[PDB]
Amino acid sequence: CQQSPVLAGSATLVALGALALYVAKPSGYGKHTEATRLPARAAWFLQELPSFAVPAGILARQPLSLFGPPGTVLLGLFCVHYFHRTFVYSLLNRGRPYPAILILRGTAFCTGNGVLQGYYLIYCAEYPDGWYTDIRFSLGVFLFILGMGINIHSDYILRQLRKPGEISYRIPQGGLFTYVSGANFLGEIIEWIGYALATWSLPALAFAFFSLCFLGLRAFHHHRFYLKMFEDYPKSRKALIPFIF
Ligand SMILES: CCCCCCCC/C=C\CCCCCCCC(=O)OC[C@H](O)CO
Repeated sequence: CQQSPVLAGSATLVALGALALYVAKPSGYGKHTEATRLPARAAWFLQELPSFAVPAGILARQPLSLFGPPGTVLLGLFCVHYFHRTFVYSLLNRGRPYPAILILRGTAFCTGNGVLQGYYLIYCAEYPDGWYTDIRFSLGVFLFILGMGINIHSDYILRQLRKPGEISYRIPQGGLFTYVSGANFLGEIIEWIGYALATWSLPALAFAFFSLCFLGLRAFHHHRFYLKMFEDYPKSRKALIPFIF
């Protein structure tokens, strides 16, 4: 198990997070983005696919027994998330046309990240014997399914705000959106923090930190957008963290 490529992957993954904050301006593929584009369903399909296929391939070489290592089962949860993100979320996506340029970078991210998380958990990660009863797992797994529930529940609420083909932004109403503008982001952030907690691993903590930086900035700009574009937007709402930010 080479420890040098691992520390480097977590470094870039963190440096990326820092870089996204330095630019301050959003990644520009949704709201603040206004023949160089392609359908968003195909875009997010291609972008997020590596973060599924690579861990799926890594898993496919391991024995089939749930009565086995914790690092494998956790990698399965990573695979379960990006299965939804690719084949369910992305293929049902109702977003505007996506910039072709960003796909290769988005794909590059999900490739390296998929390699990092998958390689570490199998070849590097080492867990004690009573991990499934440990508070880090029992809470970490809890936070994971909690955040995923929130992330998917909110992405669906957002999806039902449009008919396919529509170019429009309506005020997101419904569960947990009543408190924060970026409810789906809140969920995903909760999801990876718990994931880092359940794996107790450096590269997972890094990806969680990136997601916090990226989606946390994305949430803020979304919050800005609503306050800028809707005179009757609920002013009790916050950007990301309820009653705080
Ligand atoms: C020996 C342990 C010393 C450090 C104790 C820290 C306790 C957790 C405190 C804050 C993190 C909470 C939010 C993030 C969830 C935890 C994931 C994590 O940090 O795991 C990395 C692990 O420590 C790599 O050895």
